[PDB]
Amino acid sequence: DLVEEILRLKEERNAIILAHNYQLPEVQDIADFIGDSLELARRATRVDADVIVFAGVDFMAETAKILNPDKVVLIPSREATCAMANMLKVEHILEAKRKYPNAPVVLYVNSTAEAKAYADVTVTSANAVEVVKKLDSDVVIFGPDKNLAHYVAKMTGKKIIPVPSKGHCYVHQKFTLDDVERAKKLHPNAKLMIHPECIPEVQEKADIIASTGGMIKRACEWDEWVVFTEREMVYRLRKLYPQKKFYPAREDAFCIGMKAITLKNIYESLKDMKYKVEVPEEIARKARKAIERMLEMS
Ligand SMILES: N/C(=C\C(=O)O)C(=O)O
Ligand code: SF4
Repeated sequence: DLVEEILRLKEERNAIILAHNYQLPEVQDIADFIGDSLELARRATRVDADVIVFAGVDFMAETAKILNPDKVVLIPSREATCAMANMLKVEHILEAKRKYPNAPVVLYVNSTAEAKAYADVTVTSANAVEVVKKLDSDVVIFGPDKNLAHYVAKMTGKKIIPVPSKGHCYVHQKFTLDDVERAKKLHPNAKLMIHPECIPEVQEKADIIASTGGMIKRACEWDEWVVFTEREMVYRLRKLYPQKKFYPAREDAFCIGMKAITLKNIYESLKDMKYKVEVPEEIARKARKAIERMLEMS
């Protein structure tokens, strides 16, 4: 009975479980808070727990550690990684920063703490449009996702410099126009939730374009949705709105890094206090300054 033992160990450790929307259904059923990365980290800043067990990928647990340095942030598996965030290196930021020294370095939250030390302001897939448009410069260095960069470039009108060149998410890259055509034929009455990390030609056929947190907010606008993101988001939406109907655009659209977290290693995470996520004091200083600047900009 892992559920019973995890709940006991969670109490004995004075811990709180934070799970991303892409986590397995069994993981979400035992989580205290569920949402996207920045929300989960921002919800922990008002909470007294000694330990944070972050059911998510590496950069998410890092962000929680930067915003909660007084807590022990545990990751159940060091293999829970984001393939897109690891594509962006500091050699890529310093390169574009040499040719555009007046362009601010805007980095997606899906990035390493080391990369955030060179960023002037972080952004999520929910506030990227307003933050970039509120910036003083017309040139913006944006990464690592080039598909989100295209969406921000199309909404703000400012020329976006994507960094790196081929930075993208392989999960949301799976969605093609044939998946859009297949959805409209299987569910003709359903609207289309499409994540901004999808390719632009898929974005332009969406009913709404929003992050997983935005999909939850704007789900009330219709009773039937086809979800173009990680498949485990469908379970999250079904638990929140049981009266509505949700369908995955692709069942094979799954994140290996997210699936590295199971109910077993969460139990072992609380038992052995592993694996601790630490961020250099140096790096957490500048990375937090970019996050707090994002929060001051909504
Ligand atoms: N972009 C989000 C998750 C991810 O990229 O893994 C989100 O929840 O908005
Ligand atoms: S889905 Fe794409 S972006 Fe979100 S975590 Fe898995 S890999 Fe990184």
